[PDB]
Amino acid sequence: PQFMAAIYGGVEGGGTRSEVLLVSEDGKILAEADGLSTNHWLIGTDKCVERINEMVNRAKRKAGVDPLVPLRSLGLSLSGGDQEDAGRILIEELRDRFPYLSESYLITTDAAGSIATATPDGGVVLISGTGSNCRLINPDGSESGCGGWGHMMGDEGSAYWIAHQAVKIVFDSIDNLEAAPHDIGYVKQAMFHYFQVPDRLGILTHLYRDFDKCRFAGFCRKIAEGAQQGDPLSRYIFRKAGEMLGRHIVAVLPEIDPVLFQGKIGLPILCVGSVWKSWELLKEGFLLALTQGRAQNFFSSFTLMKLRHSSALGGASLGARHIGHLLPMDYSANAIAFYSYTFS
Amino acid sequence: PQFMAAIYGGVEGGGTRSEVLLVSEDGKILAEADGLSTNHWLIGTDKCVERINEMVNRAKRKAGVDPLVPLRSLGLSLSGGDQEDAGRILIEELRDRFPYLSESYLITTDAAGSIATATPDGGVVLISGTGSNCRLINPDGSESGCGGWGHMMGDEGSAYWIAHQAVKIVFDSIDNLEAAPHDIGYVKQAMFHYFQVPDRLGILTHLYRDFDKCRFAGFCRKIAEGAQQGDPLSRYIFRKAGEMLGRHIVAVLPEIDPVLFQGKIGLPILCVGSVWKSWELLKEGFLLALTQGREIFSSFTLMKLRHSSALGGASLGARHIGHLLPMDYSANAIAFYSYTFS
Ligand SMILES: CC(=O)N[C@@H]1[C@@H](O)[C@H](O)[C@@H](CO)O[C@@H]1O
Ligand SMILES: CC(=O)N[C@@H]1[C@@H](O)[C@H](O)[C@@H](CO)O[C@@H]1O
Repeated sequence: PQFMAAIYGGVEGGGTRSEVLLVSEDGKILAEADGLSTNHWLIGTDKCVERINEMVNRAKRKAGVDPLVPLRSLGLSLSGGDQEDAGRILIEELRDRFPYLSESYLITTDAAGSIATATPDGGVVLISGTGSNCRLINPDGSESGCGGWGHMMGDEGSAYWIAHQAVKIVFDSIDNLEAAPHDIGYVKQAMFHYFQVPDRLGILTHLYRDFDKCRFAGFCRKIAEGAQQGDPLSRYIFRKAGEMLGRHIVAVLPEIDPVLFQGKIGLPILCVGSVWKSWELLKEGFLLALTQGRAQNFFSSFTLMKLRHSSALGGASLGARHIGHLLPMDYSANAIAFYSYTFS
Repeated sequence: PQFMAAIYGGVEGGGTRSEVLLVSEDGKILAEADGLSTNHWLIGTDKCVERINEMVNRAKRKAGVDPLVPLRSLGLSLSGGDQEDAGRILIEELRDRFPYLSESYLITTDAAGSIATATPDGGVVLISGTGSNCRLINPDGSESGCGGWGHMMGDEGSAYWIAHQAVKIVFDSIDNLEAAPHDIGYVKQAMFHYFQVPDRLGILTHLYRDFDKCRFAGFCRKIAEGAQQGDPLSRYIFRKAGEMLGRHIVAVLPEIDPVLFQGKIGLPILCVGSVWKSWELLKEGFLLALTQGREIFSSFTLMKLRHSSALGGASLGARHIGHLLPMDYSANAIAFYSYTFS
């Protein structure tokens, strides 16, 4: 069942990296492939177009799709996929340049694809990878958000933000502009080690002409490691990151349909992105923000969920709906709880 | 004496723009010209060299320098002019691409050129234009600084920082991430007006693919206007900018040679850049930060330049080849504010 039936593609295009899934008409994953970054705010639409085609074609060959056979549809769940202009252009260019790629296209957000992987009934996603974003889709389809503004205007509680906070705390400390809350020794040495430079002036080229958000944000690993090994400053930065992520939830709480709080699980919060691997370092800060953030109202508990498949699966489902097809989904298999908290 | 004596050039690398002065051996300004920004961190060394040549040549023509006659020396007081590699590369490229431009080159910082316009004896400069920077050169040649790290890692108290604080407070307020300290009404509407967009999503292209530090930092003008008109949020942001500028001076105090505190005017602080036009909005914040910091230096006097920082650049450029460029330092700067602590 490869050549007789429609094939539905999804691309998850948030953060360090993209992933394609190809799925059969009946919901069976036929192929997966990794791809490069597809954030148009950072790389422009032209490179996005090239990268999407290249990675989808690798997946097509894995699946054994015959040459020059288009996908039925392709759901692109991309960072910045809500921008009207960028979306129009991405699709025009894909069609013009690569006419055998797919018969139809849907452009949507990374966050939409994530929610759609886990539920058809509305939910909350909280992304923390190289960037951060909090998005709600209510059962009625009304939407709300906090954050998602990128490194130039937010990304609080992301790997970029953790990395930036560490470097900034070190710079200000050494400048005598502001005293660090804890000793900077471990973080300063880790900075010189990670960037392979001997001083602050050497760091600058990695902020300016040689800047790459993935390369800079990767410093967050050294902060996670320091925290794991008990460095006060590193623990503090992760606690503050946890707090910022919690504040994103607190921000959107007033717009959440009360039905979403009901049930044994309480409010489910879908947690997407690499920073959640360090949950234990975020936990104290996260709970401080939630307990401190929630007003006589709403919720007795919440449960943090993670995806068991790529958000590209949700993107495939959305892409199929876009042309009238219900892609079969096993929502129970697609996500699982990793933490639950009851306030009392 | 145009053809018979050596001509010394200086280039002030600003924020929004650059300026070149050509100066005779005897210290007389022969020409000046504006040019484009020459910050290598933002535009790269190739455009920097193209821009230096183009602007210096317009100056040469104004002065009546014959075609293909080099300057004797050219001092480039640029943002980031302390980076070894960039300095070396800039000079290599200029010599290679434009061999008639100048016989000799000095690459130094914007701050050093400013200081050298006002005094040969050591001083402190506090820059606030599109970016911010505090630098000290002591009498003995020892140096210290606070800030100057650009928009990705500081620039507190600059036009970029004021603009960015205003936009960030609006974004956070609307998101319910953080309550604004004062009502965002004026600043939100001014943001939509300045950027010509209807919503926050529309602002994003101006932060990313279409980002320009000078275009973004120009939003500061709307915040100055609002503050002039009495808007509490706008006033608050300028107060915090003042505090940040004060905190740069506080940061470097422990390194200042006590000799520089002595005398009728106390510590002279050279103030360079557009944001100082708004001194009256910065003042209470600046004073609070200085007063607090000194508790945890009897008086100070804020000075402004009366000639381009390119003049100091030319001076340093001439020194680089063994010539003492005559300078009227009393003519080159003037006091605009004085303060004696309790
Ligand atoms: C302006 C921009 O790039 N925003 C992205 C956002 O779209 C994405 O959802 C988030 C998570 O990867 O990272 C950034 O905040
Ligand atoms: C990394 C960078 O661009 N730093 C500049 C600094 O060189 C300059 O003196 C200041 C004033 O224009 O603006 C920024 O801080």
